[PDB]
Parts: sequence; C-alpha cells; structure tokens
Amino acid sequence: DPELRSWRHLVCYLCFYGFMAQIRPGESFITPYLLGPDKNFTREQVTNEITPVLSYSYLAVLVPVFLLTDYLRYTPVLLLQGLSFVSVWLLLLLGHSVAHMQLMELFYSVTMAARIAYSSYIFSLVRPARYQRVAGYSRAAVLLGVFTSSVLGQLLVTVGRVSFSTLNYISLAFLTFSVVLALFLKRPKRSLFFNRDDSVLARMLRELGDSLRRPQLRLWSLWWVFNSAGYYLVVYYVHILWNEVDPTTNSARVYNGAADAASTLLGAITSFAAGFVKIRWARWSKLLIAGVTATQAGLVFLLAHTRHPSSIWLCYAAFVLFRGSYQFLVPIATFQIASSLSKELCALVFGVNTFFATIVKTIITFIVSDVRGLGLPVRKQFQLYSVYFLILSIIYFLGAMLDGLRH
Ligand SMILES: CN1c2c(O)nc(N)nc2NC[C@@H]1CNc1ccc(C(=O)N[C@@H](CCC(=O)O)C(=O)O)cc1
Repeated sequence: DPELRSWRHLVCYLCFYGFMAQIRPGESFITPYLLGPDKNFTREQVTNEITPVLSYSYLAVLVPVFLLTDYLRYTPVLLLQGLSFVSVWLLLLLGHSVAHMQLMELFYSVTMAARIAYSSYIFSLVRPARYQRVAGYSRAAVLLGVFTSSVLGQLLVTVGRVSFSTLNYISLAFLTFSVVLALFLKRPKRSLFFNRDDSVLARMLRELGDSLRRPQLRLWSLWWVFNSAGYYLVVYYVHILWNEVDPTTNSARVYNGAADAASTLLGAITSFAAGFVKIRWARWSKLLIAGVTATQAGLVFLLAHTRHPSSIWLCYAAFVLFRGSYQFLVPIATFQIASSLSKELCALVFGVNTFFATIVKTIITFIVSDVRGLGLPVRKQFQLYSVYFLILSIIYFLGAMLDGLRH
C-alpha cells in the first residue's frame, strides 16, 4: 500500500482530468473536415463506408473494454481512452484513404466504450460517504468540459479564423495533455467485479430474476435498447446532413460547435429538470416515453426535409432539441432501472442495455446505412430514422393505453 494522496488535491485533480479529457475542439468539425477540401472523400464514402464502422467497432469493443475497465482497475482504460483519442486525431491529420478513416472510427469506438471508465473510476476511488459530492463535482466538470471544447472549437473557427487542419493540431495538443494527466491518476487497489477481495456472480444472477420482473426496469430497458439505438444513429450522421444543407466553403460559417455546445447546455438543463420528475412522473411513464419519442420523430423528420441552406439554423435547433429530448429521459431511465439494483447489478444492466442497444444500432446501420446493405444517403436514411421513432412512439402509446385502460 502506497501513501494516501491529499483529499483536496485529489478532487481538484479528478475534476481537472475530467475537465481536460473532454477538450477536443475539432470534435464537432470532423465531418466538415472529412467532407472538406482537405481529405478527398466522397459524400457517399463518409456516410456509407466510414461512419457505419463506428457502430461496428463499438459492438466489437464494448464488452472487451467493460471487462478491461474493471479488471485493470480503471486507470489503464482512462489511458487507453486518451491514447485512442490521439490515434483518432493522428488518423485525421495523416490519414488519406478510406481504410485510414475506418481505422479512425475503430479508435473512436474504444473511447465511446471507455466513457464509463471515468464514472466508475471515481466510484471505486472515493469512499461511499464521500462519493456523491465528488461525483457531483466530477460530472459538473465533464459537462463543463464537453461544453467548453465545443465553445473553444467554435471560437477558434469563427472568431479565431483557424482552419480545420489547424484546429485538429490544437485538438491534438489538448489530447496529448490528457494522456499526461491520465498517467498521474491514482489507481484503485480493488475493483467492483474482478479485483474485489471477496460469490459476486452467484449473488448477481440470484438477485436478477427478482428484479427482472419489475414493470419499471423492464419498461426503461426496452427504451434504452431501442430508443437509444435510434438516438445515436442520428448523432453519428447529423453532421453529414448539416454539410449537405449548408455546404459552405468558408470554415468560419460551419457552426457545428455552437450546435453541439447548445445541445450540451440544453442537455444539462433537461437532465437537471428530470431530477425533480424521476419519481413523481414515474406512474405516467409510457406516456412520457411516447411523448418524447414522437417529439424526436418530428425533429428527425424536420432534419430530413429541410433542404434550403438558409434553414440550417432550423437543423441546428432540431438537434439541440433532439439531444435535449433524449437527455431528459436519461436520468429518468437511470433512476427507474437502477432503483432496486445493487451496484454490481446496475453496472451489469446498464452494460447489457448498452450492449443490446449496440446490437440494434449495428443491425440498422448495416441494413440502412452501410454500402453492403442499402447504401442510403443521409437524407433518405434520416427519413427511415424518423419512421423508426414514429414506430417506437406508437408502440409506447399503445402500451400507454392497452395498459392504461385496464384500471
Ligand atoms: C467525431 N464524431 C464523428 C463525426 O463527426 N463524423 C464522422 N464521420 N465520424 C465521427 N466519429 C464519432 C463522432 C460522431 N459520433 C458520436 C458518437 C458518440 C457521441 C456521444 O457519446 N454523445 C454523448 C454526449 C458526449 C458528447 O457530447 O460528446 C451522448 O450521450 O449523446 C457523439 C457523437
């Protein structure tokens, strides 16, 4: 056992690493960079040969990372997420082939699988009497870092007048700094599943079928599997659609970072406003899902049918409201699933729901989006995503009536 770190030097460093690990100013401007005059990629190569590999590689690495997150005690995977972000921005700046960007999506899928490597790091690092204050400060440092990277990426592009290549070298400097900050993180001695000194598995399975027959876990897991698979299929491809609506030559008029900083600012407001709604609106739960999914059905339809370049701000508003609609139902889903679950059980169910949502996301993106399937453009596949939410909101509205008139 090593020497214990100072407490104020620990929380001010977890909230500084969790702030600096989100600083990727050129993250919202990857698609205007790939579809720009610096990359030599067709519009049909980005939406049908590169971006479906993001959902393929996410399915392949979600279970290896989630096991390696708990086996390696959450410090090498926070380093793997930092080194895969450098490998994304090294393949952005030095990659020219389509296979160089399919590899880039492979490295970005490692970082998306390691998004829980920081939320579960401070869970095992901090004692439970001190955890909810540190998890409040950390989460408010993550969503401040996600906000201020899109603001810094927008101010460098619009006000600063830098190119997308220069912005990705600025983003590469903020990402090598996040690798150095991940080296000085205190590794925990025991983990939640594998490193525990002790069975854990036996207990889990035995305490699962009791919790599997809960009408709120079984309802919101089906939301997490299907209504979140269609969510991320919009977020992957909305930057390809914004490059089609307003195909500007000047990089300073792109405003992808202002539309992803506002969706983070609205995503933090609706997630805060959901915390006073998790319990008192849990009875009218299928009607809340069917009301938001039908709202997401109209916003994705509004994205797919705005064709004039002057209505690019309507496409920016129909995605800030789309991310605000989804991030409203995430604290309600996180509460109603993990209410009567253990911490080992809630880590399993949220990992299984994210895995099953990645199977649905892979099945749709192979049929609808991939060139080996249909090979649809981003407008004709956003019309299929619009009727995907409309099919889902009708199923939840029938469930809010065929289980709502039985009283
Ligand atoms: C970088 N960006 C991108 C892009 O713009 N264009 C292509 N072709 N490929 C890619 N690769 C990945 C990424 C677009 N795909 C994603 C994938 C995942 C997220 C994501 O984790 N969103 C989180 C919020 C975290 C955040 O704000 O980044 C959410 O819960 O909605 C957001 C966008």
